[PDB]
Amino acid sequence: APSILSTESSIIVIGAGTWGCSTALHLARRGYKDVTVLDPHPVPSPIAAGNDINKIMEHSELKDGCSDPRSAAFSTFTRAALKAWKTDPVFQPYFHETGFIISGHTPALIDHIRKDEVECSETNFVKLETAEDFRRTMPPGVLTGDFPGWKGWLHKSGAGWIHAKKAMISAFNEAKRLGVRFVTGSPEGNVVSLVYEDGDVVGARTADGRVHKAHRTILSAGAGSDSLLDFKKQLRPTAWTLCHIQMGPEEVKQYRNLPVLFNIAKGFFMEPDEDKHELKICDEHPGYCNFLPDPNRPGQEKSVPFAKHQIPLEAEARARDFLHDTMPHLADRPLSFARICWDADTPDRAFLIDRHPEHPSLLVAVGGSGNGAMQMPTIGGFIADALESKLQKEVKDIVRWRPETAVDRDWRATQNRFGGPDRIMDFQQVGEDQWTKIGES
Ligand SMILES: Cc1cc2nc3c(=O)[nH]c(=O)nc-3n(C[C@H](O)[C@H](O)[C@H](O)COP(=O)(O)OP(=O)(O)OC[C@H]3O[C@@H](n4cnc5c(N)ncnc54)[C@H](O)[C@@H]3O)c2cc1C
Repeated sequence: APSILSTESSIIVIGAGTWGCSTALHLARRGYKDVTVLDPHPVPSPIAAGNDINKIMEHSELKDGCSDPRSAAFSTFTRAALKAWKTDPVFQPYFHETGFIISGHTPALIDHIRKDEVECSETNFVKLETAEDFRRTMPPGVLTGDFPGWKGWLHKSGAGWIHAKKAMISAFNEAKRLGVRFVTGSPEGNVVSLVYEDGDVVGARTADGRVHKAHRTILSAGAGSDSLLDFKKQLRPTAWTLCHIQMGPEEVKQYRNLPVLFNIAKGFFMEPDEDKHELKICDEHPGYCNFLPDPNRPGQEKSVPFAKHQIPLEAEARARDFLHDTMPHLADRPLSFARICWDADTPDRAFLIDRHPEHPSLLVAVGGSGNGAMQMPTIGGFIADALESKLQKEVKDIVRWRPETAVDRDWRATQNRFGGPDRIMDFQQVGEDQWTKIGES
């Protein structure tokens, strides 16, 4: 039914974010001559979850008795990703293999980590038992806290952090040098609808009323994808929170080459960025939704993203609680920046990358599920493979279109996340005066 795919086939990519820029770059490398990317914002988009001074990268090989099909698929994604972060000239300068510490501060959290993470991994970890053990993982003056009740595990190699924002820009620049066209801005790149003819997708319509036609359309608009196609509940747009503290010009010099410090029920931080010397803290929790009436499902809810360069005050407080335990000397410092950041969870938090069974010219590439940024170097390769009907067997069935897994989906499932109230939160229940007020009077 669909037109025969060739390198001369016109291709539209909706969304110039983490996955879209990667897909554009891979398509261009494969020789596709007519690729156009649409985005309501210029790269890097302010609403792209990948637009972040840092994200965590981690790869684990699993012991045999822990390798179900879904986790084997994920290891396949991250194995490929890790290799590319270390080699692809477009991405290599932005990966910092500083290691990764996973930890918890109650017996139940520690046991969950030991049983379900550490003992399933082929990684050899260093066990951190005491506050002193924690502090010694970083240079003097960095970690100063008492880590009360904390125990953890340090993974030295195959993990660290990536400069997601610069790597995205790097992928964008290279896609462009290789001939990809980017229509980025509003209304010209703001897609409001897919375009249908004969029951197939033939392109995209933007908010200026222009119709963009293509032989293939790739939907990779992150959380925003959920309003451009009926995903049959397969996506839950969900938001996490970050804030930055601005480090001083002398103090920042100790904060170099730091392993990621992650408490699965409190949060994490990464080292200050090279440009602004800002230290980022994410407070860990199951996520905020923004539950509004589903326009197509009477009596049902649907989480709808919105952009804000503030975070709820309760999130800031969780971030400072994390700081009190680890770096109390910073716990009262003013925030220089904060924002909410949107991704979308599938029901099993595996990716969703597949051609649409009812519209063969449409490829969806969505469902980052909290783990999509570290995939940036290689995800466009899997996505391109899917477009070319050769997505490899280790992953293709795990990431397929699977609406049957989302029937009567419970939006308030915590989906293996912890922290804060240990429940899914709702922005509709956050008071208008209950946000940070960075940059205001
Ligand atoms: C706080 C937070 C921390 C995270 N930490 C990590 C981590 O440490 N490691 C990790 O691997 N992952 C992490 N993630 C997840 C990761 O950021 C996402 O999975 C990944 O960036 C998603 O990539 P994406 O391309 O699907 O979406 P995005 O990067 O959000 O890009 C989507 C793009 O689509 C565009 N768009 C939107 N709407 C429309 C429209 N109508 N038309 C056209 N275009 C459009 C947007 O402007 C945007 O540029 C984190 C996520 C959050 C929220």
